[PDB]
Amino acid sequence: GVIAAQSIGEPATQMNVTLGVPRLKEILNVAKNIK
DNA sequence: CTTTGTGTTTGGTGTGTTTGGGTGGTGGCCGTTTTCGTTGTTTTTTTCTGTCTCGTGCCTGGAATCC
Repeated sequence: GVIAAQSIGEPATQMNVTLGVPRLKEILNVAKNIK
């Protein structure tokens, strides 16, 4: 679990469809409406 | 067939008169109503008792989203 969390979070440090950090934020903070 | 005009008859009421009686102004007898003295009273004025009110010692007083 820690390994998976790090393997997912580390690539986020290097990054009209919403993509990248705002889209990952929508996904993890499960939103009732999206951009 | 049957309505009104009255023919005739009878009851209600407008006047007049005599009579009488239910009842109207005075009188004088009596216990009623009224006024004075007595008793309770209550509430308004005066009084007896503690918050306000103004001077001290000290020592605290001051940029979106989701739930």
